[PDB]
Amino acid sequence: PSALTQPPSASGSLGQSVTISCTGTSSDVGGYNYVSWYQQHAGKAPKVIIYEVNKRPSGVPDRFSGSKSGNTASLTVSGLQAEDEADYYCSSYEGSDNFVFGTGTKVTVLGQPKANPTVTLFPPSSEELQANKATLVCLISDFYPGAVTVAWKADGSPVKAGVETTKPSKQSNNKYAASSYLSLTPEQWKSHRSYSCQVTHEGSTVEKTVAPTECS
Amino acid sequence: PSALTQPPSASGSLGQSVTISCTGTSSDVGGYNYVSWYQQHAGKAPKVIIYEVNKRPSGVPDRFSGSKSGNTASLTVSGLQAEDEADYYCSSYEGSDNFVFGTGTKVTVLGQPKANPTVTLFPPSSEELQANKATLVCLISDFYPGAVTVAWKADGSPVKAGVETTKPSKQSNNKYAASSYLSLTPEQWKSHRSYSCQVTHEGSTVEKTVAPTECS
Repeated sequence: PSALTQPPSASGSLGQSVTISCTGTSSDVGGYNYVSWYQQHAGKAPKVIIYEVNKRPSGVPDRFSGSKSGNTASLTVSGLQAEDEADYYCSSYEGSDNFVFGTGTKVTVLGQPKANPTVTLFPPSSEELQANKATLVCLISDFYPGAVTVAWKADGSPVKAGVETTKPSKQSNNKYAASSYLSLTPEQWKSHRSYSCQVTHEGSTVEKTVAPTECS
Repeated sequence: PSALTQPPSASGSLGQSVTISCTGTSSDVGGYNYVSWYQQHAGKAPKVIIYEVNKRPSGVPDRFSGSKSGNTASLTVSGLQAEDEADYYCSSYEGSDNFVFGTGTKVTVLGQPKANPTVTLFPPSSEELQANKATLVCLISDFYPGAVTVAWKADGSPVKAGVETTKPSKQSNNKYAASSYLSLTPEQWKSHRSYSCQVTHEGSTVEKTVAPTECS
């Protein structure tokens, strides 16, 4: 093993830039010209973006660049898009057919506009009902940033059982998506007026409600 | 370009051997023997464990086996250790430059009993449809390990546009919960007989199918 010294961060801003470094050793960077950069998104596959110092795949946005000097190399993300929040990885060939990777860099964009969640309250599917279950979801969608709290209410005095909220996920847009379920029984469903979802994000709450009446 | 397909979740007690498959088609992966495997632990870098089908870099145990038939690579961890737990990706080089990655497997050393997901699909609420929004959401809960593949087909044909999964999360009960949605124009809701939400989790593939209704 041996992890090509990468800085552990690099905060830029939308239409500013970000350049990162991959610090090697004659073999790494310095030795051969086979230093390539990957762009790994939270819990997703790699995406090889820079390969071989200056070269760039059949479709990658040319705003990214490598700039090997000696034993260190640079990647240049100019004119930041929100998109570019990721962990860029570097690597270089080192003889013997072995390749060697560099620690990782979390690359971030400040100055992304904040967004309040879009709250969606589903009632139990008729189909579901037919089966005698009664699950309920609070789709908590497009928020920036991903710090949100969810609370469920049975017409008033809050619901605190059989609830399962998810940790926000990064999502196509560079915004989030969370989930919140309530496992009811059909009786329970049809034994309350309204079921609320109350969601708090940057000072701003949103409360959606459902009554046993999608129609019938 | 883009991707090779790998099964979402590997599982083995410990001592148990786990195989990982990576299949492609025609362009790139075929008479294309450049296929490398990458291991990857937590927040640490993708480390090549197999290269050119089956050459391991000897800093590597021999129980890491590489194998490739027709359109399908494989990787056998021949006697699992706790430290085998990780995300394993595959790579194939579409000559010149399409370093095409695989989707990734998540190798789990087994804690809980194995548990195949329970997928409840929800259709657009009445109100929702009043609001001139159209959104379906496929809830997936109670699954261990914390890996799945989700997919949407409109009238059987995969609906590519505008889907959004979440990564797994832990419930009070240690099993995971992931959410996948869709957004539509209500018209395009009512231009198809069905919509299928489709969750893969190691053998067990489950499909649900929602169909358009008008409360009146």
